[PDB]
Amino acid sequence: SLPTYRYPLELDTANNRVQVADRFGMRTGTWTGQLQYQHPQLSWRANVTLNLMKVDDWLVLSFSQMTTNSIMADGKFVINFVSGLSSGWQTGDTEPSSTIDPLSTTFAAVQFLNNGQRIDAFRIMGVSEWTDGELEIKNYGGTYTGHTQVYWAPWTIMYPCN
Amino acid sequence: SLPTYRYPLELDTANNRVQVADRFGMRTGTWTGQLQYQHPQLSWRANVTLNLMKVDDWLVLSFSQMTTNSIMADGKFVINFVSGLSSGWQTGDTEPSSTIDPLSTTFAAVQFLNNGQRIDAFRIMGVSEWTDGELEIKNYGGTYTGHTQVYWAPWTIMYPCN
Amino acid sequence: SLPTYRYPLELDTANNRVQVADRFGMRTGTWTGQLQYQHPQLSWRANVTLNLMKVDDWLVLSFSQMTTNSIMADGKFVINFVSGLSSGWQTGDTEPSSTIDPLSTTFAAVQFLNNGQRIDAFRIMGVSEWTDGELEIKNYGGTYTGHTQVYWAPWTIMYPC
Ligand SMILES: [Cl-]
Ligand SMILES: [Cl-]
Ligand SMILES: [Cl-]
Ligand SMILES: [Mg+2]
Ligand SMILES: [Mg+2]
Ligand SMILES: [Mg+2]
Repeated sequence: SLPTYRYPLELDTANNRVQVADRFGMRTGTWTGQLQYQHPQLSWRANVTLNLMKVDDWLVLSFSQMTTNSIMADGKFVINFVSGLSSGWQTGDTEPSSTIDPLSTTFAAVQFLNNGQRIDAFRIMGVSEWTDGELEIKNYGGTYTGHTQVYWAPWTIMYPCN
Repeated sequence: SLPTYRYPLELDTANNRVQVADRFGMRTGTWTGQLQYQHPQLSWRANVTLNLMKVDDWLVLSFSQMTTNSIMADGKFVINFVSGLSSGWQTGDTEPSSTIDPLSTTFAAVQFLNNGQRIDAFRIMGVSEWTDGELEIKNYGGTYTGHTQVYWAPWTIMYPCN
Repeated sequence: SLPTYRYPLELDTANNRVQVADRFGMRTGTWTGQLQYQHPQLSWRANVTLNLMKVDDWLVLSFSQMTTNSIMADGKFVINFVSGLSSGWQTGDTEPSSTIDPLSTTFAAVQFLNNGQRIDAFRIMGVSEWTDGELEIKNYGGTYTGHTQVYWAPWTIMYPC
């Protein structure tokens, strides 16, 4: 008896052809919410919109340029996927497929604004944890100087998500 | 009636076995051309050879070490895939599978040369656009100093390409 | 006559359903051994544990924070997968699927310790070669200062495997 096929595999009945679904290589969405920065001496919330892309067994988060308040030498960022996901996306779709820490690391290019001067620097960001829809991205450090505001260039980060 | 299979799925007729093609996990090539740097105050073309690799639904570009003329604080790099691709590759094979911007970001390690002195720095590069075979990689910034020449360490960048 | 299926494809006989194996999207392991640093003027070995993850046709190496001896402006790191792999993993499972150099590059955030002072900097790391179980990660450079010790923040690197 002929088998059925489980996603990403699918049967195209018009041509009687088994294939990998086109959505598997690319599924887009957006998340609109508040990016939370957390540190014992400083915490804030900034309104952001991220582009999302599921590519095979990976989830890619794409940040456009942003201006945020000042940050400490290290700290953590939290994205709450409980609300804000575009249609077709469920909170569970952002859950990592492993509990290894870090799952992924990337660098974000920033300018620290101090007085009137812009100081180019970097921030190392690690996907560290997911708990009931809340994704934790730890900022371990990077180059630092005293500042009043942060200009973040665009950046992407991805993690295994199946 | 028995179905047919669409790439990356294939039927190995010798053993009557359905499998994912071996080329899906790795398909190599090269691109030989001129890397274009663009900025309103400074533009140039540098002869380069890139190694390419299609890994699942991703395209990886691999740059070897290079020496280029000086650059501005920000600007853009253009790779014209209209010509220069090795055999088996078509221009269309480099097209991203989404219009999200940035699709991907990476850091390139550089040394800025300022008459004898080598100044270590970084450049953030973002895959930004593809138009009729021309790939645009924006350089948002990074650390900077006045210089006459740039020594680029090797780097890779990848983007969803299905 | 009905075909058979080669991994990652599999037939779930209970439901007569063809699927991609769940392990294909994620297979974990660990490697315990000595990370080797090599340079003509300075060489050392440091005891480390890495987390590994096979994700589709990629292998991800995940480093936790570490403190190592000093390093030169450039040099190379060698991970010997001949021993130390957790159960279910063979040395051959870490072999890259191409000889292109670099296969992948990433940045590691560090602090260079110069007797009391911590200097934030970066290191560019490239997956460069694999020879009989020995993976070579070249450190092309990055920002640098004279130092006595290195504090490395956690980092991941991956390559087609
Ligand atoms: Cl859900
Ligand atoms: Cl074409
Ligand atoms: Cl083996
Ligand atoms: Mg402030
Ligand atoms: Mg010049
Ligand atoms: Mg020492």
